[PDB]
Amino acid sequence: MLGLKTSIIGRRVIYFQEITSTNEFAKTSYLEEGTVIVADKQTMGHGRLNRKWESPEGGLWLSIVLSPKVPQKDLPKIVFLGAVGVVETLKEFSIDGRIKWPNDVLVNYKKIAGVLVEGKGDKIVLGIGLNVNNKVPNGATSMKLELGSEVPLLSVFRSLITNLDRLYLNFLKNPMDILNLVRDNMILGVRVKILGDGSFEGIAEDIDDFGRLIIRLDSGEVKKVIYGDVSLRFL
Amino acid sequence: MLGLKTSIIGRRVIYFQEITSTNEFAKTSYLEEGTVIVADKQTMGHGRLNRKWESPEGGLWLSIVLSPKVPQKDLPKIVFLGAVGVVETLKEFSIDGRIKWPNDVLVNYKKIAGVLVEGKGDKIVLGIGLNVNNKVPNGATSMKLELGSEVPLLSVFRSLITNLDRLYLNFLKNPMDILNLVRDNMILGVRVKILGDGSFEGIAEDIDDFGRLIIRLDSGEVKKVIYGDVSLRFL
Ligand SMILES: Nc1ncnc2c1ncn2[C@@H]1O[C@H](COP(=O)(O)OP(=O)(O)OP(=O)(O)O)[C@@H](O)[C@H]1O
Ligand SMILES: Nc1ncnc2c1ncn2[C@@H]1O[C@H](COP(=O)(O)OP(=O)(O)OP(=O)(O)O)[C@@H](O)[C@H]1O
Repeated sequence: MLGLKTSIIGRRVIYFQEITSTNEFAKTSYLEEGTVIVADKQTMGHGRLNRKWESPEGGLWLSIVLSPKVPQKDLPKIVFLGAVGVVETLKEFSIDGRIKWPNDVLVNYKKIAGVLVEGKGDKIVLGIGLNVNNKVPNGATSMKLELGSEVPLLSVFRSLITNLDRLYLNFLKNPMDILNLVRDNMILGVRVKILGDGSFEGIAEDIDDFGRLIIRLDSGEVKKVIYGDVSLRFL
Repeated sequence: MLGLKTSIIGRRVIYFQEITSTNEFAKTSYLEEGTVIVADKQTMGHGRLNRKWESPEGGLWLSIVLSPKVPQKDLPKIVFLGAVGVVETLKEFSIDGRIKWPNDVLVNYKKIAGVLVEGKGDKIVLGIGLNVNNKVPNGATSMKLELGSEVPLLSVFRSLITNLDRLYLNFLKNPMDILNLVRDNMILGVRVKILGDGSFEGIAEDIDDFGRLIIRLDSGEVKKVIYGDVSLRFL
């Protein structure tokens, strides 16, 4: 009854009034590629760092089952598809979402959405949490808070699914195209701190042909940050 | 993201852009009670009397999984919950649908909805096909045709699910109530013919405590028709 017109993402949609985690359900269940898992609220959702993620009613909490048949070298770019998809949807609603490498979207440096990719073998789950009309923790923001008014959750869902489906299909054909889109919507040219095994600071210059974040340390040294267990902090 | 507030029916909804049959998927898949299977269109929909049911885009095609903890005798009345739910929804949209015993809803004698109940194992599958904005076979009708304008399909879904959830919760406690609702919304006091072997005709007087159609033949003989494979015609 939704009348979705997408090619792969959204061929099927499983909606829950409530769920522990859409990502966990997507990973565990036998589901066909393109299947979207969405819930009014998650009781046990986590972030990329495996930290607690608030998923109250009013927000958009979903996961997409994907099985891309692309080189293993491009696989780390799936997170970007999610982030760019959100940015585009936000632009449609006249909200200036900007990407914080590698998985966050911020509005005025306030977190409005987070993306989490998980995948054992051939099955890849693209998780997305977007604050729409829900209350948010300090520092974060939402579409409602930004526009000063409620936003039809379903409209945001329809918009996002449409963008993700387009970005995904093109990605299967042109895996590099996403990098340009990320580049144009990513927070760059400012100082950041990299928190991994220890830490270092520098200018976030750009992302390379592998999606790695390029940081220029004050000594002139250039480091390439591969996304995994690493945290980025703006100074 | 749908924000359904129902208690059982609609706790989970599985949507398909295309499917062979919602009832079939609902019969063969392990699904928790109250799960709703819905699709933009069915490629192999079928009816109460095994006639191919046309399910083009624009219509409301769904199946609901139930496992009513009620006495055996009551199990057969599930079809009426569907019929009445449709009638209540139609009324909300300013349409007067009347029940053609035992599973169809008509508007000015034109078929607008069909209910099909199947029970694989101990779970019951309530199938409902409602013509909203889709093209319909000659002689049939739709909410669009009745109202003269497109009808927000999701709005009809939300309304029907709300009514069915309420009707089902009461049925679990007071399984006899549904009969009264059917009586008050069914086509009675008119001549009908029961097709098949032993075919006969008479006046459709009422339905009894088992939901059997009570027919008075001209001889004065009274026959009670079970709602199984029965094929009925208005004269
Ligand atoms: N609804 C929400 N909106 C925005 N931020 C949230 C929300 N719920 C939780 N958070 C914060 O976002 C984090 C989400 O997961 P995670 O920490 O893994 O993200 P990250 O981008 O890798 O790290 P960071 O939060 O430091 O940017 C939580 O640790 C929490 O501090
Ligand atoms: N979407 C639809 N809207 C209206 N009528 C339909 C639709 N799809 C199929 N039909 C027709 O409606 C008929 C009625 O339902 P069914 O197939 O379950 O058996 P039936 O014996 O014809 O029932 P009835 O006595 O109520 O007409 C079908 O036989 C078919 O000709």
